[PDB]
Amino acid sequence: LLVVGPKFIRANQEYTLVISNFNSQLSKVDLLLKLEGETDNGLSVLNVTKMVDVRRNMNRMINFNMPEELTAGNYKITIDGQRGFSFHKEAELVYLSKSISGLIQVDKPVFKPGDTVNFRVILLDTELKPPARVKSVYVTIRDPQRNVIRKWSTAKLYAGVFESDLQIVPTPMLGVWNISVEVEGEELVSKTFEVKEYVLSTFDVQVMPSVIPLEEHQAVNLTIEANYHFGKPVQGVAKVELYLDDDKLNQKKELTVYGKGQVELRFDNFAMDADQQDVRVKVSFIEQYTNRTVVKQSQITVYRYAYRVELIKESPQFRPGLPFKCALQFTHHDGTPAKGITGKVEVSDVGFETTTTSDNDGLIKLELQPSEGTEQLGINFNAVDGFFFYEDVNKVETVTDAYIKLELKSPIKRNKLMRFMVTCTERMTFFVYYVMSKGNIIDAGFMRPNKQTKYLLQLNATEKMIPKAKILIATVAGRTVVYDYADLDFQELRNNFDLSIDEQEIKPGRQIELSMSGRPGAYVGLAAYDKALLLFNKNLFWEDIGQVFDGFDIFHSLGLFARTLDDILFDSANFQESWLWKNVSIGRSGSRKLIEVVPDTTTSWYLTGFSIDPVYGLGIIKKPIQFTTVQPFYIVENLPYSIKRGEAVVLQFTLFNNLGAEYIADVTLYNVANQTEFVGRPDTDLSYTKSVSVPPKVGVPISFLIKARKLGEMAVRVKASIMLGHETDALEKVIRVMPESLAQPKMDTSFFCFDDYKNQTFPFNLDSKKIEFRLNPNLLTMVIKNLDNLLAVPTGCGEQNMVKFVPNILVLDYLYATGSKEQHLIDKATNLLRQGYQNQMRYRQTDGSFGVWEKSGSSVFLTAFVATSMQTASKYMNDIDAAMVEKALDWLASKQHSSGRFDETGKVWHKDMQGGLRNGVALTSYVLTALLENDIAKVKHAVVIQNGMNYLSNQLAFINNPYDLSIATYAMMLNGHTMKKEALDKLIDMSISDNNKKERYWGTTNQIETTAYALLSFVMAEKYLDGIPVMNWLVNQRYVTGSFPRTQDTFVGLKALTKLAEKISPSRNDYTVQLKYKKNTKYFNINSEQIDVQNFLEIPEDTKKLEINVGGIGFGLLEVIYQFDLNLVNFEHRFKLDLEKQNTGSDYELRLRVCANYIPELTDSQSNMALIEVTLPSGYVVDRNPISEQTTVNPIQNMEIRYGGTSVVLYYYKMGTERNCFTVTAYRRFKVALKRPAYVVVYDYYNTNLNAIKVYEVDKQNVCEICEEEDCPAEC
Ligand SMILES: *[C@@H]1O[C@H](CO)[C@@H](O[C@@H]2O[C@H](CO)[C@@H](O)[C@H](O)[C@H]2NC(C)=O)[C@H](O)[C@H]1NC(C)=O
Ligand SMILES: *[C@@H]1O[C@H](CO)[C@@H](O)[C@H](O)[C@H]1NC(C)=O
Ligand SMILES: *[C@@H]1O[C@H](CO)[C@@H](O)[C@H](O)[C@H]1NC(C)=O
Ligand SMILES: *[C@@H]1O[C@H](CO)[C@@H](O)[C@H](O)[C@H]1NC(C)=O
Ligand SMILES: *[C@@H]1O[C@H](CO)[C@@H](O)[C@H](O)[C@H]1NC(C)=O
Ligand SMILES: *[C@@H]1O[C@H](CO)[C@@H](O)[C@H](O)[C@H]1NC(C)=O
Ligand SMILES: *[C@@H]1O[C@H](CO)[C@@H](O)[C@H](O)[C@H]1NC(C)=O
Repeated sequence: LLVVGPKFIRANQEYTLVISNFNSQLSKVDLLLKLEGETDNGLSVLNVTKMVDVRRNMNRMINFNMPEELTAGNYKITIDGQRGFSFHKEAELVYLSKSISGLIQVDKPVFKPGDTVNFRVILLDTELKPPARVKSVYVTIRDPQRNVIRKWSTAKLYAGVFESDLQIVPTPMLGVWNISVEVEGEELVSKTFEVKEYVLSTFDVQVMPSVIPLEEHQAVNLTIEANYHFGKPVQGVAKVELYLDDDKLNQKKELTVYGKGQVELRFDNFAMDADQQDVRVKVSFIEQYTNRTVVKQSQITVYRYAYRVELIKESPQFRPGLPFKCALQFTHHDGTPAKGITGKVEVSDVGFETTTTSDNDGLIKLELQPSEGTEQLGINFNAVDGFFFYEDVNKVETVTDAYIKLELKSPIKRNKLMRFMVTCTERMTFFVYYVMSKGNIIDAGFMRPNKQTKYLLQLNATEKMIPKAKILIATVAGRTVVYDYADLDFQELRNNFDLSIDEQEIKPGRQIELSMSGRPGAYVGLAAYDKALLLFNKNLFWEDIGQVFDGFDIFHSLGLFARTLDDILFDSANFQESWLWKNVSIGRSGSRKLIEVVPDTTTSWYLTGFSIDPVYGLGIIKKPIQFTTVQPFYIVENLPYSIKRGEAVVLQFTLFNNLGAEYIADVTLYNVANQTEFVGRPDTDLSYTKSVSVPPKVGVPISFLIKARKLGEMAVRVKASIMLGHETDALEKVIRVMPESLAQPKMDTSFFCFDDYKNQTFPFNLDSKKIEFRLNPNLLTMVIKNLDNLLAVPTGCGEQNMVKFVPNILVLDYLYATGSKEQHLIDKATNLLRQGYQNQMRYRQTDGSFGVWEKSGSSVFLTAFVATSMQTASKYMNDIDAAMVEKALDWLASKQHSSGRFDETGKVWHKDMQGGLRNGVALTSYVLTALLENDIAKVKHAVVIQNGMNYLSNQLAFINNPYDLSIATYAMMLNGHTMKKEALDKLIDMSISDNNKKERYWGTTNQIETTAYALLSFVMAEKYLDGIPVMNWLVNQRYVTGSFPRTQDTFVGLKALTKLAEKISPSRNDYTVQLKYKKNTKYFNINSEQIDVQNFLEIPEDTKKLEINVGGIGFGLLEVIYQFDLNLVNFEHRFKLDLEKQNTGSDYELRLRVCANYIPELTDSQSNMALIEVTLPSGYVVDRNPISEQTTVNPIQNMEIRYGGTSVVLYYYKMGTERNCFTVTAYRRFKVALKRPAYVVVYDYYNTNLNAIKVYEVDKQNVCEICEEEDCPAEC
């Protein structure tokens, strides 16, 4: 017996099991079949038991109809033999839930921080068409901590394809991410992608023979190449050591390498023993200024002959008895075919001997004929010049050595006859055939040849075979089963997509014509990967879709299982990038030719492309189109990130020439907008050109000596060209020109609100500096035109990093409230809200809470804030992990005391908020505030709230601190408490009033916050008019961006301001602003209250008084922004900072010892979350981990190396009197002369006034110590 059926079952699938009786002992065979099944629960699902007789020399096809109600578990078919026949074999069956399978394509395997992950999702049914059932999917992407960063709740498919993207933020969560698609609630497919940060001063060296060495050369030529992980070439010295005879030193050369270098190593006498001898070469690369060394060793092979030979076998093994063709490929050492090598090829095992010469294509073709008994084939080649080559060819792993071959003798048209040619070793009594389509046996048959070896098998192509089917033939020779498969693909009914390149060569930077043809109106999905990108990461989506295009067990591959008798056996006969993420339609007729620009870069490409027609299904190209591009010539910069005014700077560059010859290069550094003064040249010079000879495959330096003129951003503009201008390259890089001192701009603000036509005159005493006047028709115009960066301070902590999140909610809040017709803004804010969400997930802890730090530092304050913060944002973005919020609110709820009180579990970094020294009134009121602002949260946690509101009620007459009370009041105001009015009046009673200014604030330490909470409660209690003097103060405390100086104040402040201005600003703006100063009078007009992005500058020169006349109806802010360039000088206020530059014994290394401690006062003996910034003198750069000597009194909770290693930021928890110290290690990596001094700063985060700055000087170098001979002044 031969029992064969599918190995898979489906809900409503037929199961046709085909039994063949060739056993001739009996005249019939009686069989019992049981197909049992059991769910994962343990419930019995299947007990379909059938009995049948299979007569001699025929087939019986059995159908098992499957119950619609199948669920995954444990299934198997059992063919046990009844009556007089001893037979019992069984085979386990798998459940396939879906009639569809899916594919996730991603443009890269790994991503650098600021990248955009691109993905396609492809759904295909069992016919390789787009599923007519499924219209959309459910795609979510999770970060390395499983957080739901994005989500497509209803991702509509087009031609079974969903295309989308995801931006990885500036400072993201590193590791493995997880795209996962879901259909009808069941996960269909899942792909991972990685995110790694490629920083550090770590570099790689490679050594290779520039030309494959011959014995005849008596010399080794080398290419030495050292690049940083960044992609930039390394400058340094290469120490070369060559070893000809074992570990005995033969030679030592040294060369300065600028990324790429050539070295020649000559020998005295080198006679080899064989025709190939290895040579060990050690290279030691010493990084230019640090002296950091990387050693690379390699075995460089030397050869006797100028050619090598390989054997091009038609197949890896020969079938004994059948002609085995092959050839010898003669390859020149690196390159051509060896056209004309004479020799004799000898295969003794067939008795074949030929003396010939390699042809034009460099080949000698062997068409051997091994007989029935041939073990190995000894292909031996001996040449007239003595060259020797022998490689053995072995026979196919003969499980039988008696085969059956099936050959489809004509094209497979639908309905038309299918003709096949069966060839078999034995004279056949019988053969079986089976036909699979859509995972089940469609047709079978017991064919009986008349003791023949050949049979012309003729079958009708039925409709159940459309469009992809597969036929399988089997028979018995001896007591072993032999078989063969054949593909039955109706080409006339399938997607015949093809993609091609032009008949021209591919030049990097130039454009190429892509010619593709296929089904009209079909979807096409192009992608091009860097072949080097498919390195350690893929070694790849293409194989999966290649595998999905069609279909060593040739049954389990055909989707079947096979059983036979106990004595019968089975046979077995066997810089970088990402570009061209396009998707096009075949359209018009039968081909669409898209035209594209090849990236200007030295890289090996890999170009794929699939196609999906709604009718015709999937199409694919065979091998991905593959080429490489070598950019002829390019320049590479090596520039400091920041320089100061009046320092002399060497801008280094490196030219690479990849052309055949050595050509002179011109490099021209341009003076863009008076930015750049070339040292020793007339100031009116617009450019400066130098010219250098550049050898092939060698890096050559070229530098310019400059000093910066204007502050801000210096554009470093360079054009280059070799070979008379035939090959050009240019770069547009930027060095940032910093002031000498830590500059901080002040901004005085006035606001007007006129409902009825009103004239008024606002004076502005301006009392070195530069001034700018701004009129802004909305609180948020300055804010939104700054969103992505609102604060002058770093924000690398859980609380601070919310500036990327919260301000966006509030800007979205307002725009929807007022019903803004400026969708243009809403878009920016909504986009930034999402990226803000992702950024913040980095501060999620394991227990569901949020912490001040990435790894540690869990916090109650923060958890309340972040949790409820997100709950609000939910109405503006789909992507929020709804349960993740709930689980964060639940962590919070449990942390409450029995009184209803909340304490901060973990260190104190925001004192007024996290201080328990005042009944924890602050934190309690805050947490209650957070819960109350969300309708879901208010109901779900109502019991926790009720306990808190009572704790406040019992505390109300006891609260005597303005901060605490302001929130307690806000809580009650939101709550709708009975004692709300009381609370607010007790707050009002604490207010500082200045009637000679129309200002009202709430005092001591955290004024901006307290006052904001206060105003919120006002607007709540409809005290709008009384809120106007409150606002007047707040608006005047704003930072230049439109926000407030710090994090929290911004958050509560902007909230307060928008809230009042919602209820006080007139429905229509129609007014004129007259600006009188010095001599001039400027005029501004506002007539559309609508528009937000609406800028009104004017730069007053250093004048005296300033007089503004507002006339009409509307809202407005009159801002006057003083910006300061001051002298850099030491200052201390309630912090004591000290600097000491320890000795290193190297000019090219700075180590600075820094010491900072808080100066206490009265009850205040400890600071808030304190940061230290370290600025380096121009040219210096900090390494990977530049900090050492760290004190354990107060430990650095977080480090931030920003600004291309110019600045190190150091987050502490707090500072006491106990000295907190460390030591920075920087390296002078750029030539900068006349260096102006740097500084270190310590500050309290949430208290502006408490800070300390200390200046320090490094050896300020001179112009002569730095200039190249051409640019040098006479004094050298
Ligand atoms: C290429 O794929 C994109 C999906 O990114 C398809 O663009 C969508 O087209 C439909 C109409 O067919 C629109 O309703 C969507 O708004 C489009 N989405 C986007 C993001 O623009 C497009 O169908 C595909 N094919 C071609 C030829 O452009
Ligand atoms: C299944 O049903 C058949 C016939 O109805 C019976 O003979 C057999 O015992 C049953 N098997 C199981 C495992 O329940
Ligand atoms: C190796 O390079 C050196 C220097 O460029 C040259 O003298 C020699 O001809 C080269 N050898 C070969 C085999 O190209
Ligand atoms: C298949 O083709 C036609 C269907 O109309 C039929 O007449 C013929 O008998 C069939 N059989 C074979 C063996 O081709
Ligand atoms: C170039 O820069 C400075 C800007 O402070 C200015 O004083 C100087 O006159 C400028 N020169 C020209 C030609 O604009
Ligand atoms: C406002 O000022 C203008 C011009 O100075 C003056 O004519 C007028 O009295 C004022 N107008 C109103 C409507 O108050
Ligand atoms: C590196 O070696 C050079 C050799 O001149 C020396 O000047 C310098 O002091 C060394 N730097 C360090 C960091 O050891």
